[PDB]
Amino acid sequence: SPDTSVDNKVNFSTDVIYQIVTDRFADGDRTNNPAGDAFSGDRSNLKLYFGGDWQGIIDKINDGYLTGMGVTALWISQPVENITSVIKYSGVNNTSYHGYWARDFKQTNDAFGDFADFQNLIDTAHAHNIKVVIDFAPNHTSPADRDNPGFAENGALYDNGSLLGAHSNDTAGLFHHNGGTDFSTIEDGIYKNLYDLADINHNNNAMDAYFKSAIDLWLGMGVDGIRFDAVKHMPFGWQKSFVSSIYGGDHPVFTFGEWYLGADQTDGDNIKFANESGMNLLDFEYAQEVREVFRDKTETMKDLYEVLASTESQYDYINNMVTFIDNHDMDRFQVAGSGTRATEQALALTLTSRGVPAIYYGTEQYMTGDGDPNNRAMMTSFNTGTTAYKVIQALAPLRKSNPAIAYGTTTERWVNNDVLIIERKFGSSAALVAINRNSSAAYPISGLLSSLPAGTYSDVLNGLLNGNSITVGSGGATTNFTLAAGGTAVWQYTAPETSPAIGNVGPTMGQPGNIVTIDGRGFGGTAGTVYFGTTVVTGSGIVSWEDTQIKAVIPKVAAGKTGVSVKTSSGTASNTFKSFNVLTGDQVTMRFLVNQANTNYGTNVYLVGNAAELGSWDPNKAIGPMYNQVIAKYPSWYYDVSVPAGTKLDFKFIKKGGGTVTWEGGGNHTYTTPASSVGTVTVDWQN
Ligand SMILES: [Ca+2]
Ligand SMILES: [Ca+2]
Repeated sequence: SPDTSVDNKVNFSTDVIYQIVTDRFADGDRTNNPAGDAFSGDRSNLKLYFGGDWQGIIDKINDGYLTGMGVTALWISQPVENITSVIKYSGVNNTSYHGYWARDFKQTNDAFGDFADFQNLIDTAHAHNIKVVIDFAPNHTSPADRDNPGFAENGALYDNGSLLGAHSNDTAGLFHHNGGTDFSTIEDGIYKNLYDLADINHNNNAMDAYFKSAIDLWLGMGVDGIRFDAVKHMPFGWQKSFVSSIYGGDHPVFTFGEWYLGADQTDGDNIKFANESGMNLLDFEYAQEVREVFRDKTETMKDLYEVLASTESQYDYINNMVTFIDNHDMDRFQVAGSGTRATEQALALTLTSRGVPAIYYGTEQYMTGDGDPNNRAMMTSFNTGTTAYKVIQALAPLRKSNPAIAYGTTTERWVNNDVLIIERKFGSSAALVAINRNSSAAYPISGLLSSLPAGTYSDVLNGLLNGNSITVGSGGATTNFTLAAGGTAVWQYTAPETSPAIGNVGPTMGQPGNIVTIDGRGFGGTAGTVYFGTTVVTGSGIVSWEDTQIKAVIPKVAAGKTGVSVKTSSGTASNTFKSFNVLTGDQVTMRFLVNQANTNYGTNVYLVGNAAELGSWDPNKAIGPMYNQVIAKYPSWYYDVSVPAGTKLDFKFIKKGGGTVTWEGGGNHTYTTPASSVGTVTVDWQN
């Protein structure tokens, strides 16, 4: 019922995610272990199955390891049936232990368990107030060789046990046949194969229907979240259409993808994805920077806040960024032979910072290992006594109890090369966090100011990371203190809120009729009003209303970005959740093709149209730069776009380059979209 409930599938910023590589966590059932060349009994080959399964996860929930840590969500390997063949990559036998080589998206990987096992995991987690997130990888099936049907399992796709097709002799046209990508461009990485993985053709409506059917199965079993694999390698438009159908369905859930960024790197396409796909993202800008600051010491605390400020400017849904200090695709945070304070401080920052914190299994056991697959070693121990375990145990529950932590703004109160003091603020609640990364020097903190009410505040960590108590004056001035070497402390104030405050709205995108979840404080007990822009939602439009959460039906309002606000029963107004994307209606994915659109170097073709999904005639929101190498060749251009179903579209193409915009001549192109199917529309550039 409240915002913090395990029942809240759609919003995760009050949660702490624990990321499990299922095969490498705990073998709770040896009877489902693979055997022979596919299994590593002595764990000498990290590319074979070790035997970790869902029973193992269930066991660590029941025996208190996970629950005692204070984690409230598990993010697990893709649960679906994978290939069972052993593949000799680079002189070494490899398996599907990682779950990414699907063969049937409607069946389980029997190494992990059967469907009853999976239901048991869902129910056991939910009973313990833990949400479950699954990897889902609709980009591809499994390895295939163009010139050898006998390689691996030839990327074969089954549908509840019956053959849909394989990569060789792909008679139903389920796969792309453009070779492998060189990752040179996003287009190249989308419509060519990811390494040798048979690449799903989502412009084939058989595949659109198949994957919508598949995900509904898993959501019907009670899955609370989806982590999409390889979002950079599928069309933006197909994924936007895909998640909109989830949001319009019976089980809206939290979704996020992995779009990798290196250290010191920003990517505009990454930002557009997170802001406009309807899907959120792992926060690699955060992750890489925190590693630079604490692990490698290659950036200062001043650099750190600069990144926090810039992400704030870049991303529209800041409370949805999934933060972390490492994961399955990075070198382990802990460097072997190094101290543990770096880990403990990085964890404390992540747990108290904006977004959705995710912790990679074994981080709290200081597990080491550089590169794949060394970063995916078996869980080394279940010792509940490590400092890192205790850090998580102390801080993770604050995400549930202190709305400033879960939802609040972020403010810099103090900075030095080695010292950062951050303040979170939401309504009357606040949290103040101080970190000194220097293990050899303490720092006097003088003249520090805070939004904390006057009083004495003890460290939530109780000095575990050498923190201290503080005294706050009636003007907000913090009495001078010394922040100890390696110091980390958290001071907090939680108040009863009298004025309505919106902390998050999920999903961030929806067509009229979708049910959205509005989380926060001070909504009151009796139903008030919800607003999309100035459009009122009342009575039957209100699904439910309590003080920390409202569920509302998206009204028939004009499509486009708008602000969501509320008004209590006594007429008190709230803040606004900005940039909610109202869709025109149910979506389909449409491939747009334009022919004979020649351009000069530096000029690209874009798509614009009257629908909001087509940028509403705004050349600055034109869709593109369009693609012109793989699916179709220059001077033809193409793009796959999420557009309203059963709807007449008016559109034109434009050429943009060097600050000048040239529009197509003649009248608008017109096209009425399919009612439910993906489709293709092909037109000629009008001179
Ligand atoms: Ca097992
Ligand atoms: Ca692809």
